[PDB]
Amino acid sequence: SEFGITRSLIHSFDPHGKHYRPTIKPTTGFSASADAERLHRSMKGPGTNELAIINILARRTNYERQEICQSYKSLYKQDLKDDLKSDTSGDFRKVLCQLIVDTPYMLAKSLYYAMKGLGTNDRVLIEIFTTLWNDEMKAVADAYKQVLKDKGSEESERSLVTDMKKETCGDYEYALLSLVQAERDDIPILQLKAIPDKGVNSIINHELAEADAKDLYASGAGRVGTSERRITRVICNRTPYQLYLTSEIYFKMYGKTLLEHIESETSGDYRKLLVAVLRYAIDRPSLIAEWLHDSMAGLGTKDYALMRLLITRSEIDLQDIMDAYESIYGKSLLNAVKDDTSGDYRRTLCVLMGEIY
Amino acid sequence: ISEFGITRSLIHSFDPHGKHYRPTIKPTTGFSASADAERLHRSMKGPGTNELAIINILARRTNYERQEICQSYKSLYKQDLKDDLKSDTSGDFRKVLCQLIVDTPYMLAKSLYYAMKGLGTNDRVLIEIFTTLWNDEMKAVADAYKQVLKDKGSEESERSLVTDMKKETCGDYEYALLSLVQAERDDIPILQLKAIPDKGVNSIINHELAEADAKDLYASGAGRVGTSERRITRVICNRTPYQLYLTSEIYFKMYGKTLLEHIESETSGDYRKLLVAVLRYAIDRPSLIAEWLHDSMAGLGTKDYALMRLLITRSEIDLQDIMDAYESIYGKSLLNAVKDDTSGDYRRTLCVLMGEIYNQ
Repeated sequence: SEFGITRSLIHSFDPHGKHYRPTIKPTTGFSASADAERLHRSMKGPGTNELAIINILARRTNYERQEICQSYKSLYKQDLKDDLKSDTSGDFRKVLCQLIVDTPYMLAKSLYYAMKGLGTNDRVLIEIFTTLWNDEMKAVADAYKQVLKDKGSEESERSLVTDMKKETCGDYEYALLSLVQAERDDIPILQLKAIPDKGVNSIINHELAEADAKDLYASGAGRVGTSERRITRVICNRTPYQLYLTSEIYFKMYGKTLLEHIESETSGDYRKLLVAVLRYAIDRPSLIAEWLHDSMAGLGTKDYALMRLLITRSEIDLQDIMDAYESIYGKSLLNAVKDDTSGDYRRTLCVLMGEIY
Repeated sequence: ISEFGITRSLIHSFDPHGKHYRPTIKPTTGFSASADAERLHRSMKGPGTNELAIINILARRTNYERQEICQSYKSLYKQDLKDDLKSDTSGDFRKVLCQLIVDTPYMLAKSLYYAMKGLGTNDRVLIEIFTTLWNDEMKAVADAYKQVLKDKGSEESERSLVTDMKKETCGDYEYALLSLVQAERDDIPILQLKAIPDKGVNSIINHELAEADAKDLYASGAGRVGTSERRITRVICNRTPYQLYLTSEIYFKMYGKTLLEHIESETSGDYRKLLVAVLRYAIDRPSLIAEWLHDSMAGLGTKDYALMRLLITRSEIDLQDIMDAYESIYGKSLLNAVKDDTSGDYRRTLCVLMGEIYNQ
């Protein structure tokens, strides 16, 4: 994998140092080989044993999935991704392809489709960029060049940045480019590992949050819109832990929540990006619950958001998101999904959420 | 008087089938600019502003009449109606009053200015406004914009509406947006428009053009990766509402998929929303604006100008038809939704625009 054994630990903890809860965790006694073989068995003769496939690929991490792919290749000298692609069809084949691909490639490909169609699917850009930290973003960028090649791009130096709108297009586009640069505030692995011990004071900074609050507060108004970067410089660079602190300080000081301030001072996609990044730090389960809810518009595989989100969030925080969703909507996420989808595609999603078949 | 002239352009005036759209505000055949001026003037004298009197005039006149009233009041009292209303009212009431006594094109230009001058871009507002302007209106707004820039400081005798917009290289949405602001959409001469109830919409559309357009529209899908696809933009943004409707019908008979569906599956982002807005402005307008009004009611008051902008503007064009659609769609009158989302003399002003007059 290009993402290592796990997504960045930066994503693993709520504002308070509490482990988010995934629906998928590395599999005790995992054997790529065992799984490769079992998958091989599940594709045979007329038809296919779909549930067998699901109960493996939808119960492993991206890293384990890639190990399986590598084991499969080694063994059968065949290609897992293809073997699946030939014996499945429709929506089920679609979700399987999103599953057997390395995460950064699966995201890079979505970014590719969001930009290369008619009109720019910014919702997807915002959705995906919000969820990547520096190293992941870099892996996604590299995956992107590989996607262009896989599409037969004859261009030597086409790139993610190359395909994106120019910073001069506006505040939103500049912020997007800022994030792609992949130079947000980072936390050493040591510190992150220790969050569930020392808590979070070690990785935040009051003098900083307080100063940033002052900057955030003084950013806005008209007459001067010449490169107003302060809001971007803070929201799009501070760690989720630091942003939370800034958020707390800002409300104590000013009497309006930092979120309300953003919603009031910015517009269009720029606002949507800022709101996404901030809520991903201070209000994530709800943010992604809402995203999931919006993704369910009876489109099936016509829109990828639903499966992209379930697949990715399954190994980070999908369970907390499931809980948020029910609180917000009165219906379990599991049921919303059962209602909006069908077939083996549906079964895959339910298993990703922890359902058993 | 008004850079829009006595009315909004007649090109907005008929539905796809040739029937007149129904406004909540029509030119008053007994209209006396001076008489209204006098009445407004009385309303303000003394420390007891009669809000109902003010609202029941200004919110019951077209933009042309309101401007006629401004002028008459100016010559009559050496005083500026706008100023006198501002100094005699406050809060949300003053806000809505200011949107109202300003010439439509200036009012739209100010909102465009704010949609761009701030942090990020209020594209929703650009789509909403540009969608609703035909060529001459657009040019009047462009002019008024230059006048907003002077009013707001700029000493740049050459900065304009297009200067402030995003460049066409920023993407399909931006390019399409710019094409509307180009103000080179197909025209229909007034005389032929006025004749529609006589001659029918058939006299004003082109079956052969629609077929050819329908084919170009369908082609925009194969080899979706080559050069910048502009054909959808050209057709959707330029055809008159009447031609687009015909194009929509013909497109469906040929391919068994609505033109809307086609657009919705082939395009994304603000580009889709702009195209969808423009198409629906032609073929599904009452519903389209009823939804716009619905989405504009989020309890923001005079912090979001969309609700009052839409009401003010649609009032003299097709607001009644939009009201019917609104209740069909949402199961509740637009009147009652508006009353629930607003209050004060502002609420009252909005209600009067839709026709609900309360006398004293």
